[PDB]
Amino acid sequence: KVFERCELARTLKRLGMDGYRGISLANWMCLAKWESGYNTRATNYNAGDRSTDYGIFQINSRYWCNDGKTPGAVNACHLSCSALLQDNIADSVACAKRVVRDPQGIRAWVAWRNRCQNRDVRQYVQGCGV
Repeated sequence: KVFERCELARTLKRLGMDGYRGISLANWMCLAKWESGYNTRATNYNAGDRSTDYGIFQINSRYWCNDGKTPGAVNACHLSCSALLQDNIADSVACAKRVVRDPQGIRAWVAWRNRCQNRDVRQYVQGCGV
């Protein structure tokens, strides 16, 4: 499923993402926007280390979900990577929360650092009623 902007903002808010571990909804929106274009079935294979990024937040298989084909990988979210490709984003949200409970927080995603960090991200939630 490819979410429309405000549709996703409310979906994320309903899932408890607004201010989760101090991360505003606008930050999660900027993350999803730049990671997958709000596309839940997005996948990206990383030929360099044999891992794959899954879902709307492009969560990596080396540490977060199990896809069975990533060498020496772990599954901190205790989910099959398939769970991160559903139209329903509850599992991708549960896992994204797990990611940020670690030291780096939202900084875990390099795309967040490149396109969201120290930027004006208000524009992502404007008019969405969140």
